[PDB]
Amino acid sequence: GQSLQDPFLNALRRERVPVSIYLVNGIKLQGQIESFDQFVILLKNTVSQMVYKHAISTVVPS
Amino acid sequence: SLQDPFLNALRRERVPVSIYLVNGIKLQGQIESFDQFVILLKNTVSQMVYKHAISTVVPS
Amino acid sequence: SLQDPFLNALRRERVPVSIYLVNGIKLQGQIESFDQFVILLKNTVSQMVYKHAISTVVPS
Amino acid sequence: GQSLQDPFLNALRRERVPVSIYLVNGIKLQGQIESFDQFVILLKNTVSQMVYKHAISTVVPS
Amino acid sequence: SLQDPFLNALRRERVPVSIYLVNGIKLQGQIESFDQFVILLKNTVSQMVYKHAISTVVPS
Amino acid sequence: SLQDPFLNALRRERVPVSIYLVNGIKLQGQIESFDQFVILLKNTVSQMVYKHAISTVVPS
RNA sequence: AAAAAAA
RNA sequence: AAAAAAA
Repeated sequence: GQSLQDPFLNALRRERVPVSIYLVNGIKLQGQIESFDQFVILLKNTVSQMVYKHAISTVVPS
Repeated sequence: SLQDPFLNALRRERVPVSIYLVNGIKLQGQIESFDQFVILLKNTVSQMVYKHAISTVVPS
Repeated sequence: SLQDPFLNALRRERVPVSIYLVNGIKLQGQIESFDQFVILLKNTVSQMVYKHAISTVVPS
Repeated sequence: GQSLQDPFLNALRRERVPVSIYLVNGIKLQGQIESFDQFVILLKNTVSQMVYKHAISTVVPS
Repeated sequence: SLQDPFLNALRRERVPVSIYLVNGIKLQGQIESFDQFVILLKNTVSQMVYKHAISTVVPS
Repeated sequence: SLQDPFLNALRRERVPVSIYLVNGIKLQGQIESFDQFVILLKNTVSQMVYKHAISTVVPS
C-alpha cells in the first residue's frame, strides 16, 4: 500500500524539514512539503507550487 | 483533493502562471479550465495541456 | 469533460492543429478522430498518436 | 473506449501493411503488426519483437 | 495475453535477448523470470528491470 | 510476485544495490524499505525514490 | 522524430 | 541529477 510513502511525506510535512525534490528530468526543486494527496505534492518556498508525483524521481531532506 | 482547489484558485484570481512540462519546457498563461486529465491554458489562444506531461504549476 | 468537447470541436471544425509531443517534436494536421487513449491525426499521412506521448494540443 | 485504437491496429495487421512505430524517445521501428493486446504490440520484421504501448508515440503506415 | 507467452518462450529456450529501455539504453542477457511489473534479466548477476522503463524486448 | 521477494531479499540481506533511474542517473545504497509505489534507499542520506522513475535494481 | 549511449 | 530550451 502507501505504508512507506505517506508516513515519509507526513513526517517531512509535520517537522517542516527543508526538502529536495528531484524531477524525472534531473531538475532539483527545493522547499517545504506543505501538503500532498494521491497525485500531487504542494511544495512551498514562500510561493506554493503544485508538483505532480508522476514527474518526481526522488524526495530527500535537503 | 488538493489539485482541483489549487488550479481553481489560480483560475478564480486570474493569476499568471507557469506550467513546466516533464521535458523542461515552460508554458505561460492563465488557467482557463481543467478536468481529470487536462488543463486549458489561455494566452492568445486556449491550448489543451495533458496533465501527464506536466511537472509543476506555479504562479509566474 | 473539458478534453472531449475541446477535441470534438477541433475535429468537427477541421481546425488545423499543432500537437507537441513529449520529445519536443511538433506534429501538424487535423484531428480525424480520437478515443480514450489515442488521437488520429491527418496531414499528408494518417497517423495514430498515443495521448501519453502528447504534451499539448494547440490550434495552429 | 478503444473504438479507434483497436480497429486501426487490426486493419494494419489484417492487411499486412508495413508500419513505422515511433517511440517516445524519437526512435523509429519498422515492420508489420503481427498482433497486439492491451499493453503490447508484436512487431515482426523477420524477427518478432515485443513493443510496450507505453513507449510508443505514434503508429503510421510506412 | 501476448506478453507472458512472448517472455516465457524466450526464457524457455534460453534465447539471448536485448531489452531496450525508454531512454535508449540496451541491456542484454537471458530472461530468467517476470511478473506483472518486472522482468528479471540474467547475465553475470540477475537484475530486476521495471516494465514501465522498457520500450522493446527482442532476441539479440 | 517476483518483484517483492527480490526487493525483500535485498533489504533483509542489506545488499549494496545500484538503482538506475530513467534519466540515466545511478543511485547507490541499501534498500531500507519499499511499498507499492516507492523504495527508500539509504546511503549517506535516506531518500524516497518513486518506482516510476526507476529502470533497474542491480546488486552492486 | 538518430532499429535504439549496460546506464 | 542544470528552480526548469512556448516546444
